[PDB]
Amino acid sequence: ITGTSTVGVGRGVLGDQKNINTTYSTYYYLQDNTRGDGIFTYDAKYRTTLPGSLWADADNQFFASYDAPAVDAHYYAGVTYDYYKNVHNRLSYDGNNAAIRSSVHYSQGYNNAFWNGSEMVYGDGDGQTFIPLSGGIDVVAHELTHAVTDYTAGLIYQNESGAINEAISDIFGTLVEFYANKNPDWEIGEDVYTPGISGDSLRSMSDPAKYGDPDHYSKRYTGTQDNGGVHINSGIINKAAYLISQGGTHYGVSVVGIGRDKLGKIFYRALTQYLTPTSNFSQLRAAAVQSATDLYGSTSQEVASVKQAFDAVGVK
Ligand SMILES: [Ca+2]
Ligand SMILES: [Ca+2]
Ligand SMILES: [Ca+2]
Ligand SMILES: [Ca+2]
Ligand SMILES: [Zn+2]
Ligand SMILES: [Zn+2]
Ligand SMILES: [Zn+2]
Repeated sequence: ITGTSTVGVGRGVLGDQKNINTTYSTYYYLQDNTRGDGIFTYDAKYRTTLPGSLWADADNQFFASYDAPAVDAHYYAGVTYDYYKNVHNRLSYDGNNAAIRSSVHYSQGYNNAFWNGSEMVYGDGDGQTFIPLSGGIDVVAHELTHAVTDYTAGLIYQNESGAINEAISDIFGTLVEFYANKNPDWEIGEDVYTPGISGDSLRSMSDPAKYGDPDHYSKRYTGTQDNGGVHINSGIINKAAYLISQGGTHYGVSVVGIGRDKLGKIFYRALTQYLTPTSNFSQLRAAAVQSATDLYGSTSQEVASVKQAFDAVGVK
């Protein structure tokens, strides 16, 4: 589809009103041309085939409850893009301005969301555990991150490798949240998770243990589920990142906080320049300091805080 760049507006999954780049031809679509190679949001209509139809809206107004998720998907996908472009000078996830496509209304009561290697697919939640996942920016981002990852270090979803991989998504997903500058925090999925309950999330980067997650190497999961514990063991890298940014005393270890940005930088770079499909925790530590190094000197504070954090999570 070919047409006029327009700017619509609707309200997201959280009632939030916002605008969006559409494209107009007879009807209006969830097609943004401002964004590199463009961003497209599809209707999957509770089907499972993908992606469904390019989202068409009669009036450039998207307020219908059915709309919400498209909006979010669409919108967060661009916010995210801007983030990477702007902050890390990266164009789309492949860095080559590939286009971003999302499908919403996938299946019925589908508590999940993901990147399928080619696109973003969003369940809608069942309304108890979740709500349409695209509602959560950190989610959108976390998932999109995986692609980026895919396009870079090509880490593996199994064990340490997989734990860092997820860590990474949580990290950038979180940077993106701050990036948008609306209800940012160090929690994941706060905004779409368990609708009934307030104050909860999937996981906490600030206090993993709050959710039952590891916050120290020594407590690393070694089981089989969740692929060797990827969504679990991320807890470890998460505290570390968090610490780096924000500082603190973890298990007696004191970290001097250097800020979201720096963190952003460090990571983005270790990931693009130093991680191997198999990097493990230690390997992770090593990359980090090395990139800290490249960015700020062997003697930077940064490098130091980077060491503290890992010293502090029992990753050496
Ligand atoms: Ca409408
Ligand atoms: Ca938040
Ligand atoms: Ca969050
Ligand atoms: Ca909740
Ligand atoms: Zn993930
Ligand atoms: Zn996941
Ligand atoms: Zn602690």
